Amino acid sequence: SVKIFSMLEKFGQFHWFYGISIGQFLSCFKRVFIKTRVDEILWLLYQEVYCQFSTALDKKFKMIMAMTMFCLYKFDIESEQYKEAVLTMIGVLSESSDGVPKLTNDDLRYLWDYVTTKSYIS
Repeated sequence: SVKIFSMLEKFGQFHWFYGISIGQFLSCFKRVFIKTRVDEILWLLYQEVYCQFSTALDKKFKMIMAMTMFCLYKFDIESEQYKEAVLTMIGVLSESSDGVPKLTNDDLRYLWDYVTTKSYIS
């Protein structure tokens, strides 16, 4: 929760409209319960906070938020090879680091097929 709030504070730092308040975040966390268990609360938290604070951002920041929240979840939950592969693929999207990823699950194969065929938007 504090990592997400720091992310949203950075979004509010970039533009005056994208600001975030602590009351809104706690209202969203209340709505999480209004609408392996701790991981289920964590997943519901991510889904609700994305569906709540995605509408306050434009297209580019929608993509930024979705990508970095998926990165946060998959990095904290899953293994190190997954993390390294995702950073290398985000880098080759960013054209700052160039290099093929190491094959392990299945979704990374689909992302690799999307990016090798130059389907950036996909």
